[PDB]
Amino acid sequence: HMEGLKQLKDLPAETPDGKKVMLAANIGTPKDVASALANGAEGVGLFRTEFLYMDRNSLPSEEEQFEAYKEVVEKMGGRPVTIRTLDIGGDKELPYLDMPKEMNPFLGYRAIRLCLDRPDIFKTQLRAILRASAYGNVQIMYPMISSVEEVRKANSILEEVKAELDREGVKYDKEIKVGIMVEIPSAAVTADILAKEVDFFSIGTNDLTQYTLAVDRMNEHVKEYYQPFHPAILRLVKMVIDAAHKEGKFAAMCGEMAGDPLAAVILLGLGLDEFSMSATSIPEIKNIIRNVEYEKAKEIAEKALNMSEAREIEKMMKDVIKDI
Amino acid sequence: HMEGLKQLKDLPAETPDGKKVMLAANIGTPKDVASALANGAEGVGLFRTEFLYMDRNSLPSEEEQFEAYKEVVEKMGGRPVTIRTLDIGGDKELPYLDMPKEMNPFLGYRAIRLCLDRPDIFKTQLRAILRASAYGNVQIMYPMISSVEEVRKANSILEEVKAELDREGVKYDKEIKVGIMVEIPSAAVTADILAKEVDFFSIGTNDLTQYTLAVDRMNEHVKEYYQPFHPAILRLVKMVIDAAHKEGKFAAMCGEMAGDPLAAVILLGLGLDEFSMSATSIPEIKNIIRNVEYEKAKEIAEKALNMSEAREIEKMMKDVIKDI
Ligand SMILES: [Mg+2]
Ligand SMILES: [Mg+2]
Repeated sequence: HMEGLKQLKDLPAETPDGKKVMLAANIGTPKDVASALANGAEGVGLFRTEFLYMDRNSLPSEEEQFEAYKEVVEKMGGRPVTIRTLDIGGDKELPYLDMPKEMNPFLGYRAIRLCLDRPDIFKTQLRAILRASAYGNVQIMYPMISSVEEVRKANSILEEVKAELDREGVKYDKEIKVGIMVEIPSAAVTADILAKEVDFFSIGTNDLTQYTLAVDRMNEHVKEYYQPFHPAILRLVKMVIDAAHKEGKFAAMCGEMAGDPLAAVILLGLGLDEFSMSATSIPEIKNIIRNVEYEKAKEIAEKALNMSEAREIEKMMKDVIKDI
Repeated sequence: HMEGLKQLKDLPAETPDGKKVMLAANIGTPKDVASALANGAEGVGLFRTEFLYMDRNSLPSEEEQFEAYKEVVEKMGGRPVTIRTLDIGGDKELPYLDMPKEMNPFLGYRAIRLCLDRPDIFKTQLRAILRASAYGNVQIMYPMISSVEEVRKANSILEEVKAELDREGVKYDKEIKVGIMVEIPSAAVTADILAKEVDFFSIGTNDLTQYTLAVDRMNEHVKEYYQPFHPAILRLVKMVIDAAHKEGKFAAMCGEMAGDPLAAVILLGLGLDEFSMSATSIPEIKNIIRNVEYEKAKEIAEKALNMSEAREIEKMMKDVIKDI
């Protein structure tokens, strides 16, 4: 039941036996929206906001951020747009920040840790996001979360800015959903604790794999140690999905794995709610979903979770994709 | 029932209700043995071997390594000596190696990854350890293990050198036990898979905490994010201990947590078999073990595993230690 792109665009990612999932786009600039919609994106599962901070000599103003966020939210016309707060560290050059030199920047002062130490930066971004939420379906997502304590600290600043907007008579979505990236292993291991205090999870498998295997995903000398289908990763993914569902929340994935045809059936079978990916990956994943029964996918996921080697998992999924 | 050092030395680390655990020493040079024995060490749970590789212009010969290993094994007189294979990376200067410059050395080309890419170095060390095993109770431990595949690769080289020694008519302990450091999160998450193919685990909580929380344990700017009592760490520790026990293997811990009085009762209650620590920490931990019932410790561990914040866990353990 494979379909062509033109036919697929308006079709749902639904199994022949009625299991529906959401396919969304990852974007890094408002310019990416056109392609996302052209590929049938049902939302933006990850709006990377670093573009507003790069290649400039001062912080992006609240207004500039707001205009950027609003544009995307408007164009998505009601579809949910999940905006990830600043996720940057000392490995990038930002003339206006003054970041410490670090031996291991990926394990250092970055992302939510930077924002909590620089609430001036954080409040500005949160204000712009909140203001944009008046014009569509907006969700907030915190990156590099290691603990529920950090979520509470971040939410405290969020509530602070909400109160500011209230006093200023500025509109925002009072029901705005707030979730976290799951990419630090501790967040996956304690997803049950976090699930009680976040509206949703989005699994960042790029860095989850990096941290869980202790392998820099950019380091050529150990590239063979970077293994997304390592059983540990599948187990952590399952843990996050189950944890969200136990509390009646949703689990998304915006790591590259979500756009991987080899992973599609496993993710479907594990009960992943939302796949977020490069726009042009959407039709391919949709075709797979539409051509595999949910019950079959669950059997396949179960089989994958019982294997011991990434290699045999990949071999199995190669065959599955072959059969359709 | 607190005892003085002189009385404690020969006493076992045994709860009033009969639960015995092993207290062992971490050492970094043969010179450390005297202090280990003086403090009642029942073995060496971690022999860090980097001393043989540091501050020199060529690799340590098989003979030099052998003499060092033999000395320690002899002096320990029958007590088990767990020797950790080379655990070093590019962050250290070794004139004779030529290591790549890396953005994140802690996630890079180091330890077992170096040894697998440089089997000449690995074989020499394994030969020296094997040869030393003819003279006492020796165990081998691989560091920075992320997957069972790596254990199999390492063991292949071990069996290769064993076969060499056989041909040369050189003695070694045919029953030598071979285990792994659990410090990469994936190793803890898949401890059930690893447990079938290792003789024992030793939990390296120093780096397990670093990788699990994605926090460089040497980076001052994020030091507050390094939290050994984060529930994720306790859960991973429990997972490793239970996994070993399900396969009838032993679980040790050589991370600093094992020498932490605050952790003692939790570790005891979780069923940790072996605590390895700086020698002078042994009597303090022994006193605690001897003054808390196993059944009580299990209740306390269970209580700790049900908490959500490292802070409340630490507060609870402060009180426990206060009461004795
Ligand atoms: Mg990431
Ligand atoms: Mg270590």
